[PDB]
Amino acid sequence: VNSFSGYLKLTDNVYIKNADIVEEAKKVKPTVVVNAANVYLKHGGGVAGALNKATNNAMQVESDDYIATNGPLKVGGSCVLSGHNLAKHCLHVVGPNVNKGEDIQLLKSAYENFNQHEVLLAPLLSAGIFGADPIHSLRVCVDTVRTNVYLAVFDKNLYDKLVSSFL
Ligand SMILES: Nc1nc(N)c2ncn(Cc3csc(C4CC4)n3)c2n1
Repeated sequence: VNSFSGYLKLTDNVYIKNADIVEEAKKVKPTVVVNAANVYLKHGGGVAGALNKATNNAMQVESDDYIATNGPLKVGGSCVLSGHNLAKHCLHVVGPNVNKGEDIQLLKSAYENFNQHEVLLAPLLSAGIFGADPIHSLRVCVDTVRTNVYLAVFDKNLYDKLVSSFL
C-alpha cells in the first residue's frame, strides 16, 4: 500500500491521473519524481521548468554542479539527484526531443531507467514540448516499465484522450 490517490489503473503496474506533477509531488513526497530533462539539465520549461521553479531554483543549482563535474547526459540516459522539497530523489531522464530531430526509438531506452526504482511519480517522457505523441509514449511506457509508475498528466483533455484510447 502506498499514498497515491485518484489514479486510474491501466495495467498491473501503470497508473494514470490528470494532475499537476508539481502539486502531485508536494502532497505525496514520493521517493522518486521523474523530471523530463535535457542532456544539459537546463530546466527552462515544460515539466522541468515547473519542477525547478517549485524548488526555488535549487534543482538548477545542483544540476549545474552535476554537469560541471560529469558533462552532459546521453539521450535515453538519466541521473539521480536530490528531490529537494518535492520528493526524496529526482530521476532526471532524457527522452528524445522530436523538435531536435532525435530518434524516437531512444524513448524505450529512456523508460528503461524507471526499472531501477520500485515506485515513481512521472510524466510521460518525450511528451509536451519534447514533441512526441503522448499516446505512443504511453504505449512504450506500458511495454517497457515493470516497476510501479504513477503518471501525472497535466492536461485534462489529453488525459481523457489517453484513457479513452488505451488498449
Ligand atoms: N503532469 C505535468 N505537469 C506539468 N506541470 C507539466 N508541464 C508540462 N507537462 C507535460 C510534459 C510531459 S513531458 C514534457 C517535456 C518534454 C517536454 N512536458 C506537464 N505535465
